[PDB]
Amino acid sequence: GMPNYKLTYFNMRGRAEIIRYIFAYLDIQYEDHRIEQADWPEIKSTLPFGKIPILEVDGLTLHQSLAIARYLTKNTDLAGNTEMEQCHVDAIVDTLDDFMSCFPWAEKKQDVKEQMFNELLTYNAPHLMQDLDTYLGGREWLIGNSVTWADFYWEICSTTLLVFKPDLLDNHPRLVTLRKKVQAIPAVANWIKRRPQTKL
Amino acid sequence: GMPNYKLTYFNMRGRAEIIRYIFAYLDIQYEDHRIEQADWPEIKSTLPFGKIPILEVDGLTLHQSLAIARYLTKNTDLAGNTEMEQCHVDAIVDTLDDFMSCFPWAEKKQDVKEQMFNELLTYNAPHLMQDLDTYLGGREWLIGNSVTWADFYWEICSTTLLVFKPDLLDNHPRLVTLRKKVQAIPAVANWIKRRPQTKL
Ligand SMILES: CC(C)(O)[C@H]1CC[C@H](NC(=O)c2ccc3nc(-c4ccccc4)cn3c2)CC1
Ligand SMILES: CC(C)(O)[C@H]1CC[C@H](NC(=O)c2ccc3nc(-c4ccccc4)cn3c2)CC1
Ligand SMILES: N[C@@H](CCC(=O)N[C@@H](CS)C(=O)NCC(=O)O)C(=O)O
Ligand SMILES: N[C@@H](CCC(=O)N[C@@H](CS)C(=O)NCC(=O)O)C(=O)O
Ligand SMILES: [Cl-]
Ligand SMILES: [Mg+2]
Ligand SMILES: [Mg+2]
Ligand code: NA
Ligand code: NA
Ligand code: NA
Repeated sequence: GMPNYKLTYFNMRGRAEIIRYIFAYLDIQYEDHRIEQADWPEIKSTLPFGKIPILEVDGLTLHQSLAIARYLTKNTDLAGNTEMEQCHVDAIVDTLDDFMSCFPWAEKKQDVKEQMFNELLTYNAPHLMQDLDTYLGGREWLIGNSVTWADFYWEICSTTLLVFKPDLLDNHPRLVTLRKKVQAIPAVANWIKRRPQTKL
Repeated sequence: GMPNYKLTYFNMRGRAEIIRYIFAYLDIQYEDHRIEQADWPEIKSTLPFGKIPILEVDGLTLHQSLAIARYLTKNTDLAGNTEMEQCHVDAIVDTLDDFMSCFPWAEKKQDVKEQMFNELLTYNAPHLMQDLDTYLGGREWLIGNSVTWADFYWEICSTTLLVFKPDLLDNHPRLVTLRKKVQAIPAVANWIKRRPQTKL
């Protein structure tokens, strides 16, 4: 039968949400294991590397959110439809992840953390939004003729950015339309209704 | 027909080197276009997301070094020998890239830059080296029974780290052995002999 899938991450959307969307879209059953921050050192001690999310697939522990997402979407409708499309999917996702990963999520000094979030959102985020809008143009989805997991990743990253900067897309209605289209995909809409509500 | 490839990056190994290794290994002819930092301000607006490397292929523009590397290795013996091993390849590459991407390559204040390079090399690089070494164990390659582009990426990243900290691997003979194996692969050895000599 199907594998036993167990996703481990914090009780946040964060870096695990892309995998959660993929499982929902593919209608694949999984255990959505959410740990408290206090229990990270114990979990970490059991892993080959030093980060979450990780995905157990039967007896195998996978790591790296995008490596996992790519694996789960291979040979599904969420992959790019062609080899080149798969390159473009990968590139857009890495561009989004690169930007999200610039935020000092783990900075313990709160004043330093807030200053850097504000700088990134005020002076850098608009340039990424403009690059993404130009890249999308008048097309329905970011890559090819149908939805890919890059579209999911756009909606996920932008949801978190909008928490901190609600007017991020005021000048980019086409990027708003794309978010709404992802959110209206039935399996995604259903997951959004039912998922734990967390800030991040 | 023979493909028309043009790689654009700075005159450094940097983030383009993985692509250069793959082109060498696959016997692919390409234009290795190297810009100087003084060319950057005028090239930036031509780039899809404001970053290099980019790769032009038969009139199309690709970006994101690892997206490009993955695209070039699909259907080659560098990709990973099973779908699950391709996931492992991808995860190792992202773990390496995540670490290299922590370094403040573009920091202006040189004292701030040096402090952070030293901190990362002292208190974070040892954990990565230990985790990689334990993952490799007694195996010949990082993933599977033959070389993959993750092994290439290990050698590339560690070569640069060793510029700053020559002693970094003195306690990890198995990781040194793996570097030397990559460096002796005929295509790689010959590329190393002929490539432009740059610090980074
Ligand atoms: C246990 C510990 C070491 O103290 C951890 C330190 C990191 C922290 N982590 C965050 O607080 C966080 C929250 C939200 C979030 N979202 C992204 C994101 C989203 C989409 C794409 C890429 C990245 C990264 N994030 C990190 C969680 C605790
Ligand atoms: C002109 C400008 C906008 O100011 C640029 C800002 C970035 C800087 N960039 C570096 O100076 C640099 C040097 C070496 C290097 N090596 C990696 C590396 C290597 C292996 C794997 C992943 C990353 C990244 N690097 C960046 C070059 C100038
Ligand atoms: N590129 C990795 C990044 C993973 C990552 O940074 N995870 C953070 C949680 S948001 C983590 O595990 N931090 C714990 C630590 O650094 O000890 C991925 O997407 O999986
Ligand atoms: N993850 C991207 C990162 C690309 C990147 O940041 N490249 C640097 C050159 S080392 C760049 O374009 N910097 C331009 C800038 O800092 O404004 C990739 O691997 O292609
Ligand atoms: Cl040769
Ligand atoms: Mg598809
Ligand atoms: Mg990355
Ligand atoms: Na990154
Ligand atoms: Na474009
Ligand atoms: Na909506």
